[PDB]
Amino acid sequence: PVERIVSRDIARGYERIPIPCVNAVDSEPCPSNYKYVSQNCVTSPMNIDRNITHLQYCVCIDDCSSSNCMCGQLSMRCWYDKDGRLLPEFNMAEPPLIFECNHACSCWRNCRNRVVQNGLRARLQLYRTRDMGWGVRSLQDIPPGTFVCEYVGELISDSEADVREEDSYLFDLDNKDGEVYCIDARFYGNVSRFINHHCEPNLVPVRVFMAHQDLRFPRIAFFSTRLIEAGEQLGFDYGERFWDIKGKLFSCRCGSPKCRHS
Amino acid sequence: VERIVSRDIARGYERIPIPCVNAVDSEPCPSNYKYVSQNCVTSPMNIDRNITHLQYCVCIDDCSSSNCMCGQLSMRCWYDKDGRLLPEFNMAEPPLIFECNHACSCWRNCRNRVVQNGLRARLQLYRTRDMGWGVRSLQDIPPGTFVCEYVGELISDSEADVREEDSYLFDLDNKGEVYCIDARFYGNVSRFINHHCEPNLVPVRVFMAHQDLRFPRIAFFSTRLIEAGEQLGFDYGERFWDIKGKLFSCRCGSPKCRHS
Ligand SMILES: *CCC(=O)Nc1nc(NC2CCN(C(C)C)CC2)c2cc(OC)c(OCCCN3CCCC3)cc2n1
Ligand SMILES: C=CC(=O)Nc1nc(NC2CCN(C(C)C)CC2)c2cc(OC)c(OCCCN3CCCC3)cc2n1
Ligand SMILES: [Zn+2]
Ligand SMILES: [Zn+2]
Ligand SMILES: [Zn+2]
Ligand SMILES: [Zn+2]
Ligand SMILES: [Zn+2]
Ligand SMILES: [Zn+2]
Ligand SMILES: [Zn+2]
Ligand SMILES: [Zn+2]
Repeated sequence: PVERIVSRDIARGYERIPIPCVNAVDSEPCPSNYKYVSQNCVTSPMNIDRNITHLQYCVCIDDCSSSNCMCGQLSMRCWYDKDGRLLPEFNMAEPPLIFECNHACSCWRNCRNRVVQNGLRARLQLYRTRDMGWGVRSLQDIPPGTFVCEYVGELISDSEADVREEDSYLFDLDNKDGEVYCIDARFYGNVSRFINHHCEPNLVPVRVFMAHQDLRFPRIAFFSTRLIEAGEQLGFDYGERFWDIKGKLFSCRCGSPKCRHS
Repeated sequence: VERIVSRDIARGYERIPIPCVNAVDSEPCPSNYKYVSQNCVTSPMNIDRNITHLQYCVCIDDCSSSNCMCGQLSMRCWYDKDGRLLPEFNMAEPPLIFECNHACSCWRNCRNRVVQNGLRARLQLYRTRDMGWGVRSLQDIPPGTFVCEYVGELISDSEADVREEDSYLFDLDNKGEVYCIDARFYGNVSRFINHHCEPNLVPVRVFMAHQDLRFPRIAFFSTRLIEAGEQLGFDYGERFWDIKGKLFSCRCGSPKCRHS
């Protein structure tokens, strides 16, 4: 049916590569019931601790590949290799918190411990499936352990989340505490909001701290669990809380043997 | 000979390196401050970052139309196709510049964005015989270019009264509750720009990602062609000289020096 380019860039140039939208299935236009934003935003205020003196920082004189780098130690160790990919020892079943370097450290902007703060770099594409509606695919091969994209959106309270109509776009940051917050990508979001569910996922979310270290508000970075080849769709485990509510209304269709919710 | 005491005082945090050189005495590159490329805070500030409180344009072109809402808030958009200020721009009393932001419909490359794209000109911190440290340009800079931003620590006027050094403060006023940029403890290369009574730089107040009028950002635009090798400088104003004029006199070397 030929692939028509319905959008040249859904980000309007706000990323370092364009994210085009294409449709070779049906009649839907490029989605527009939302505002694309490349970084997290807020409506009602959040008291994010942006005190520069409250930041923990390293004092390294190298490229922050030493074991002495404080930011690596906060991360148990620096999990990035020279190419920006996670080392094989990284346990993607129970990922650790990643503390990248910040503006209070002594290192240079090109130190090893900086990956997510460099933005989205893979060439991705929003496309229409016959299956689950919209999905996101990669246009060239992605090696294992590469940072792909961040789950960005509007930061709200768990209270403000309970009183909003649709929950299909929430992502939860720490319920294992007292006060909890989430990211609602319904009204504002990025390309991550179109990433579909998968029972054998090629992406895992990791909690990362960069410019601040308010542990109430981590940022969600998706890394590749294996090699993603050109044309492969992306996806991640939406978690059992998605399905303990929305398995009532429909089935999953990741369409692969080891499915757990079809 | 000219000693290079640092290849980049920003440690790669800017688009170009800002090296530091000394060809006078033997003092090393300054280190009693923390270099930061964007404003920072110590005590918290209630900067209104509600995305829905932003005013935005809905243009379908590159925001060179006269209909751009962000140009109207600025009286008009003062940027030409090259990102320079138009000749009509009044550098005696500059107006508030509202660039486009993440709430507008335009693309990231629209005409109405200059300061939000960062530093571009080749600058260099250098040791003078006379003024201590200064900033010079390594390239010709056409009139109306954005050169650098005055960045530092955002403080209240109350907090500024109780501080020891006041020679690094910048006033951001709406007069009421006023706020200031103190570049003493945190700041960028702007903290080293010397005063000049015939300045080749003027500060303009710009709003980009937030439009809280208590915190405008301060952008330095060239008032004329700045030739390769020339030293940067802006008018500190009378509030600085009514104070520090009692202790020393200006040594800018201008035949029209008003604080000699
Ligand atoms: C922020 C605290 C929190 O856990 N919020 C939350 N709630 C829901 N469910 C409903 C409950 C009541 N609803 C109405 C009655 C108002 C509103 C919300 C919720 C549901 C999910 O799945 C449907 C969900 O998901 C988890 C992550 C799934 N992927 C992550 C990225 C996109 C979706 C999260 C939910 N969070
Ligand atoms: C900005 C805080 C504020 O809110 N008001 C305030 N206060 C000052 N000094 C106080 C200090 C304390 N002192 C007693 C209480 C001892 C009382 C006065 C200021 C001093 C200034 O330089 C002398 C000044 O220069 C602005 C010109 C531009 N800059 C940029 C680069 C250098 C010059 C502005 C000042 N602004
Ligand atoms: Zn380090
Ligand atoms: Zn560090
Ligand atoms: Zn580092
Ligand atoms: Zn499935
Ligand atoms: Zn416009
Ligand atoms: Zn605009
Ligand atoms: Zn615009
Ligand atoms: Zn003078």
